[PDB]
Amino acid sequence: SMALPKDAIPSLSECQCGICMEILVEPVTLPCNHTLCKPCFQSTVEKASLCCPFCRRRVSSWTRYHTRRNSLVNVELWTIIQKHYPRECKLRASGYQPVRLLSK
Ligand SMILES: [Zn+2]
Ligand SMILES: [Zn+2]
Repeated sequence: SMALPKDAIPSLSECQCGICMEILVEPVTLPCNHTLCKPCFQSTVEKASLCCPFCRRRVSSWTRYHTRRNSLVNVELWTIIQKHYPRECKLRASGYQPVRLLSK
């Protein structure tokens, strides 16, 4: 939801990808300000219909723009996640729903 105050410890639940529920890894923040982990971005966005999976904002030009500049990852957010949940980030780097409405 809102800005994390300076030096505040973020809750785990803010640091989880809202698509896959894993800790956010290499978070990608779309220009509508929704964020998802890079693996989810590749699956649910880059390789699907290039819309934000949260608000359906079109993100095809945004994706070309940043893929070309290798700047997909929100680096400041990624910094903060690894600072506060480093073990979670390591574990990930090691590898009932009535409403199924998000494609692959
Ligand atoms: Zn994810
Ligand atoms: Zn969005």
